[PDB]
Amino acid sequence: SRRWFHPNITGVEAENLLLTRGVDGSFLARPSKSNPGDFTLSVRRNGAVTHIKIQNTGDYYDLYGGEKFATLAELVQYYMEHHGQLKEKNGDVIELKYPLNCADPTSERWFHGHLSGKEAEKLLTEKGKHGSFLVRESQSHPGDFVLSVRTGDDKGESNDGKSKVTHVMIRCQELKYDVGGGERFDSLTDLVEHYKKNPMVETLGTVLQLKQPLNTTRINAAEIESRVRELSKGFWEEFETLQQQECKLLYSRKEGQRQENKNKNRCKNILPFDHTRVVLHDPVSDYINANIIMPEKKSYIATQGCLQNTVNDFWRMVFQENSRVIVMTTKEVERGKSKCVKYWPDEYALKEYGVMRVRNVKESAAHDYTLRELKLSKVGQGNTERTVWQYHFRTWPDHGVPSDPGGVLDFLEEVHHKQESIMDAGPVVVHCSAGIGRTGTFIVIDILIDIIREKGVDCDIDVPKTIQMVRSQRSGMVQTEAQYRFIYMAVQHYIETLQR
Repeated sequence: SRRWFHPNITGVEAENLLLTRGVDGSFLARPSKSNPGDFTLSVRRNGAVTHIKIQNTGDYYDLYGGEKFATLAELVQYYMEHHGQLKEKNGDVIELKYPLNCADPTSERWFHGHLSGKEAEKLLTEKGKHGSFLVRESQSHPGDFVLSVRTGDDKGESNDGKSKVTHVMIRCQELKYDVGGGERFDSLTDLVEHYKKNPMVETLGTVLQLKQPLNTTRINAAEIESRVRELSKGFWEEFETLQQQECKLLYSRKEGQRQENKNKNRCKNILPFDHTRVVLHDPVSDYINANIIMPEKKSYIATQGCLQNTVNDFWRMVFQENSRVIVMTTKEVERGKSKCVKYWPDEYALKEYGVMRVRNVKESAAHDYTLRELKLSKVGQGNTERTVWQYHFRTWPDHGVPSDPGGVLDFLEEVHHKQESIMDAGPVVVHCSAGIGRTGTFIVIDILIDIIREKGVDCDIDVPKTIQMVRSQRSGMVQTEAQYRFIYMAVQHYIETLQR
């Protein structure tokens, strides 16, 4: 699970490892230095290394000469199972067999690295709990490492002597880590994994249990600008630490995989988790590529740009979920490729989509978006009428993110108040194209900002933790580091607008 990702590796280091440590079928994946936000899948095949291009323009991972995916870990899972499916130009089959593991601990949640022994014991005392651990570089003995563990009863600033922090020295020696005796490990990860399964036990009996890492991403909203500064030396280790937790998220997507449903997916392999998918109720198909997103009151439906065949389903869902606000974050066409089919009538025009009937009551033009007031009803029963407000965001660039977050903010702000003005309104429908990159970007910003707007500029927000929570509910939510950074930029910008 993700040991096959090497984050700080050159194309030439890539081939060396594959030729010197590898064998045919061995492979690794790595981030492109030439086209940032793009990646590369390297497979030792026939004594040689072939490299395979993967692009992410912020919507999905496009495997060059393959299919589109939501995450690298879904990508890899797919081809170590649907075999013979990965082929080069000329038909030959590319075999993904042996993950070539990376030994870089930097991306581990529990690895800090350069950190003082005193600054660490503060973190553990202050924010730590029983079984809270961390691994840092040794100042004392350079090149070696130190593992620190809190063990006790309660958490926080305690004086009852019921808790304590214990420090174990980890020696790097001939390129293998050990804790002074016993087995020598190939990586930091392997040592830590070992001692989580098999805790170290102090002579006098204390069990050095490795329960959770120490959170270092949660921050007080008020100080966001200082952390923005810290990370712009940070932002990269932070994004990548988050990216490695995507392997815990390989939940099932069987409904999406059914034959009857394959043409209801924009991208055949980008599918809604079974356990959070939207299930259509009232001889009828129950499938739509849409997930409920719940912060963890207000909730979201993260979905895709409609297809010609799924327009009627979109409206069934909207009616079923009592959604009264839709957020569209894509043009119908971008870069000449179609992104969403027009699921709404022209201004003043009444349309039927299956049993669902929709009137475009009024449009409204604004700098950054178009607002459409739609009246949805069910055919037959003239009492099912409800107003659905469609916020169409016009000004998101074809490539990358907006250079300034103000449009997005003024948009979500207005969306927020529409929702709030309607009692019992259902989840807020959000969609782009594949409904994962832009859609997740928007939803996450809206969540973080709903927290601030409530609790105030004096509260705790944790961006990576929040993004992780959202990804556990729909694959790949928030696609790029560009998008990540933008989320920071936009929350910051939202504080500085509040305190002014």
